[PDB]
Amino acid sequence: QRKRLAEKYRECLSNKEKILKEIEVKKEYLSSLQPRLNSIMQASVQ
Amino acid sequence: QRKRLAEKYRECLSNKEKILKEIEVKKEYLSSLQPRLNSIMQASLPVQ
Repeated sequence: QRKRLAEKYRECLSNKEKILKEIEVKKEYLSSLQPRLNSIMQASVQ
Repeated sequence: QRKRLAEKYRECLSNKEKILKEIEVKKEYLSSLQPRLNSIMQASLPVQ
């Protein structure tokens, strides 16, 4: 049981690192999207 | 009275010419803004 809990805790650490990687990259993507939106607004009679 | 009627007819013709110039300006503005919106969308699609 201590083996199972240690391995599952290492798997949860890897999943938390993946969630953080998703989030970091996701945040960067969101920032890029915001810049694109700003560019579109600048491009934008009406 | 005939001179005043001729002046009123000239003012009405000037108002009709101004309305025709405004309609032509609106048509030219739409025709220019069509390709301008096309270029703006083509510029926005590269940024997207």
